[PDB]
Amino acid sequence: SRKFFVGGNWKMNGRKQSLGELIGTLNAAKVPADTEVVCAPPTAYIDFARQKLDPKIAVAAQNCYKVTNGAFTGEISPGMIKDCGATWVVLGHSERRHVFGESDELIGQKVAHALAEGLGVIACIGEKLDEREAGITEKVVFEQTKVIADNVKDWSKVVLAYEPVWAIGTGKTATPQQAQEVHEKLRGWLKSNVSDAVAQSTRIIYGGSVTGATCKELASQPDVDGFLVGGASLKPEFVDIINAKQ
Amino acid sequence: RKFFVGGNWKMNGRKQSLGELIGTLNAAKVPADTEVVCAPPTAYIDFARQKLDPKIAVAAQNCYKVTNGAFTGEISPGMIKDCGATWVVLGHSERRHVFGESDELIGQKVAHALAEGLGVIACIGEKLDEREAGITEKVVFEQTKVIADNVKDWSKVVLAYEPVWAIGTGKTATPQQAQEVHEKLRGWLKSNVSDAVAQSTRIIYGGSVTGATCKELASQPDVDGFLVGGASLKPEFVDIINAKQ
Repeated sequence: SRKFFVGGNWKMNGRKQSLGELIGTLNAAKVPADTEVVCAPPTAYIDFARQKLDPKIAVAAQNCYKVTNGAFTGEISPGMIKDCGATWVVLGHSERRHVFGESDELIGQKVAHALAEGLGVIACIGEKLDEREAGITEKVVFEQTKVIADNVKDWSKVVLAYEPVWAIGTGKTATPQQAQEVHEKLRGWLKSNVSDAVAQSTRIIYGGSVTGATCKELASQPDVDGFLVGGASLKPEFVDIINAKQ
Repeated sequence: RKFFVGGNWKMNGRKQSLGELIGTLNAAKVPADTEVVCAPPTAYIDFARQKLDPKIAVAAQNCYKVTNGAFTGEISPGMIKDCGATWVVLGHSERRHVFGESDELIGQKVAHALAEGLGVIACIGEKLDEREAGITEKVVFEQTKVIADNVKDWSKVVLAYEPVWAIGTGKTATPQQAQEVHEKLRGWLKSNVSDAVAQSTRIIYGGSVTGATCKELASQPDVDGFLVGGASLKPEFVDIINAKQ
């Protein structure tokens, strides 16, 4: 039975005072025991957020590199993340892939290293507008999932996040049916390419636009296991999203 | 020109080892003629500022070019200042040559950081191929150009020359070779900005520096300090702070 998972990707937003208020609201809110909640603060505030957040909520780094220490000015390692009290890391997020040009190869190595170091991974996949209006959605997300899977030895520690990058900022927007469509096929891919145990147990979360209005219908989809929330994770709304199965 | 010694910790350390390193630095007697800056890993900017004595300033190792936004994994000058840090390192060879950062992106970062009230340590340098084809001056003057295009007040900037050609390549830089490049750079500032800016701007050496080698490098006319790699994680960093004494 797959536990509902809600992640809040704060992206590059907030300062200690505003994130402190955001944190105070989440601390006061009543988290249902059957939801797994994780917040991903900016990299300068991993330590601060873990200090202020109630232990019921976990902390995720937004990125990491693929060795434990080294000559990588501006990077951080899984060792440092864990040292700050964080237990997750988001990898392959659309912004890393498409603004900062991170390759599938690089992303795969980060996943292997992150898991070796004891961290949970929220691994992100998704196709762009040009790729979808062209019929290669499956080709693109399956190859992305394959590189991740090729670098996973224990799926208990892994959550997959589908991001419809095609429906981010481009004018388009995606339906719950379209979301469910991808999630269903990803779960089939797991079954066929890894194992049936992995297919049934692995949380596949939806990373496209989520709001307090849209979340119940999206969460009711039988292969949608929760959310990786962007903008709404900075708002009181996020509490409603946590409660999308209540 | 105030002697300037920056310690780039790169992606190294944890709270225990970095606390120990900071304890050593807090206990160290910094000379009156010397300004000291430490650049921790991004996850530890906050931790480092809290533990470090006020005599030592803190730098971020990189930042992005807007104050907030949809840039998962990045930080802004606003957040860096919010954590008590007063500098950012920009255009480090590792950002340019491992992570593919353009001069265009680097210059925009420089403009944004300065506009937001941070100091900038702006890094330049040529690779071995570029050096062997005789285009050291061209590569390095052009990188300085883009930095200069985005600097209105040089009081807040330090220029760092990185001989990337001498990193794991089979070649190394002599102090005379270092001095050669630094003197050319001070001439660029004089020629293209002002004689006042040439005379007041620290140009620091970002190639291999140790306790053994720092005195001879520091004694060079146009070397005004260091951006230290590996030696920044050890007590030996203090010898380098002491390079002019």
